[PDB]
Amino acid sequence: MRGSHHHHHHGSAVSAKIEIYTWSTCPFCMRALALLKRKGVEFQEYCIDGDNEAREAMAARANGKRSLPQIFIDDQHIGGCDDIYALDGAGKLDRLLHS
Repeated sequence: MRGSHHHHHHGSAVSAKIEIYTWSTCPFCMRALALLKRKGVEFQEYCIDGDNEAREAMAARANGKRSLPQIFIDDQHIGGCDDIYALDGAGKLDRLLHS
């Protein structure tokens, strides 16, 4: 396989699992999406507009919270828009993303 390949016992390649539950038109969700997009990271958005079943699935993972958005990185609950911005302002978010 021609190319410039990195080796460090990675095995099968996998990357940060980044998830965000949103309503598309929530201004807090929009602000959080903008931050993740500006980082350039690959991520999954669960847009749950009008979907109560999905909100209950979200609350089950997010400490019972139904507020939006809810963000997870590598299966760890990070919190909402304020939480991710606070992490970035503290110089801690890139390391979680990771780098």
